[PDB]
Amino acid sequence: MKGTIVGTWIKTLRDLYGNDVVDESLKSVGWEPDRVITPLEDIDDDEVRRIFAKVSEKTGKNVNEIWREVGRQNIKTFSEWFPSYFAGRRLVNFLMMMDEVHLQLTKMIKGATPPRLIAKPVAKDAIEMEYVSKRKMYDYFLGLIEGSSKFFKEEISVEEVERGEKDGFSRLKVRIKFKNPVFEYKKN
Ligand code: HEM
Ligand SMILES: [Xe]
Ligand SMILES: [Xe]
Repeated sequence: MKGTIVGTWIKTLRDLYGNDVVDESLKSVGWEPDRVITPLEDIDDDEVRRIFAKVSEKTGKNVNEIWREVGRQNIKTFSEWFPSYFAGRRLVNFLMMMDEVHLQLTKMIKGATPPRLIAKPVAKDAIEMEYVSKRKMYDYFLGLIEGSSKFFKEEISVEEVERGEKDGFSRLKVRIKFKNPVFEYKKN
């Protein structure tokens, strides 16, 4: 996982569950409880999973509920630390640019495996968005969508059309409906 983002997860974990739960979880994979992850670092996915396992053991919540909660809250953390991704955007634009953002922010990394998040309009008031990634982080993806709706104060309905593995990649396709029209037909 890219260091920058893992750093957001640590703050978000503090904001959700408190410093003692977080310090002890980090200590438990042998990190400095106060480690600051730089953009010069990448973090092994499995260390992150062990950190979240410890958070689940200490809070009594299942680890998927933790990811879902972290996805929701991490939007606010992103809006504080990387505000230029939010500045003067609406929810629909923010969502449709995510796939590109995720490529741009990992293109400097040798052998990068960003999640793909391709979105396409399927109706005047709805898009489809498909998460595709080896990492299987379905709750984090859903929680980020939920968090995005909260941050932008735009209500959506989220239908999970399908979820499963295909050719070694986890995939989750959702249909996101907005309260008003957001697309119109135009000459292609
Ligand atoms: C300012 C907003 C955001 C930024 C800067 C950002 C950036 C990143 C970066 C750099 C990674 C690491 C990828 C890697 O190391 O391979 C990541 C992980 C991830 N991103 Fe975001 N992200 C943002 C918002 C979102 C949103 C809205 C979604 C979903 C709609 C999303 C979905 C995910 C997921 C599910 C992961 C976990 C990695 C995986 O599933 O393979 N992100 N993000
Ligand atoms: Xe973490
Ligand atoms: Xe992870």
